[PDB]
Amino acid sequence: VKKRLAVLVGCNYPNTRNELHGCINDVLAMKETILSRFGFKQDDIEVLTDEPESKVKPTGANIKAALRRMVDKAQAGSGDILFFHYSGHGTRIPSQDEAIVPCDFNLITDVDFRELVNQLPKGTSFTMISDSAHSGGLIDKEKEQIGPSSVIETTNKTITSRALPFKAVLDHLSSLTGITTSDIGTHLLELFGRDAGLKFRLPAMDLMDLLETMTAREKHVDSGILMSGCQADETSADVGVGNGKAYGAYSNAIQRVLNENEGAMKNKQLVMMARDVLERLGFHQHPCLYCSDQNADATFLSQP
Repeated sequence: VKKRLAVLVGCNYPNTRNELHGCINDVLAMKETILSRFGFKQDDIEVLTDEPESKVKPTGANIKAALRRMVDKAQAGSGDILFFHYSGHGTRIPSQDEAIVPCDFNLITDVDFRELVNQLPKGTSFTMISDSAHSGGLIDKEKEQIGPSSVIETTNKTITSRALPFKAVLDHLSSLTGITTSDIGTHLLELFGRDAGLKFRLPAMDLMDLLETMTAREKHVDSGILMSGCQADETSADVGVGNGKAYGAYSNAIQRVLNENEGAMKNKQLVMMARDVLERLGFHQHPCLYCSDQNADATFLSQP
């Protein structure tokens, strides 16, 4: 008895200055895919989207809580399959760290995702697809399998960047605290307390030891699989078709690859084919893959 668990997050930030249009559609499309093709069950899928009528908003605390509940349920030797999809804004913190932007701006950074996957026992898998800017590297120190160190007219589509500049994020938070410091950690700790990211709540000395501790475990267990929408220094495109059916370019490329290839695919094959789709379609972003050598050759979501 193997578990198939999913957390699907989409942030459109609707009726705000940072609105996106395709992120919730990405969640709904991927939900239908894992239900039909990959054998996931409805009650094993948590959906967090920020449409105004939503019951559970994708705040930083709600996302981290849903991910923590999943990773704690994986059992050693079980082969449990855990899946996390994110569509929304991404940002980069200078001197670099990558982050996703929950709807309340309680940033979740690459060290938070490293701490999360370090809870997993050997034999289980955590597959993360992050259709967001600066998403390459979102699992700190996870080995790059496809990316700049290991591997056509521009699209005519209407596109919107899924990046929020760091200055925009810092200004939004400073508006809430009234503090004039440029240290984003100070704002996040004041606003979110223990729900703030690891980088911002721990003292400098304690963060160093935790980094060494997390580095130590990676030599024994490596269960994390990151499929990013773009490189660390890139953005990911939100696509407007022209009829009201927006989508993330990368999430849609994944759908196209899956539609053309019903058989089981290795993780590296899915990413390589998604890159080819986006390149052919004139998008500039380059999806990347971070995982162990063994998981690069493993089947995506352990499809039969």
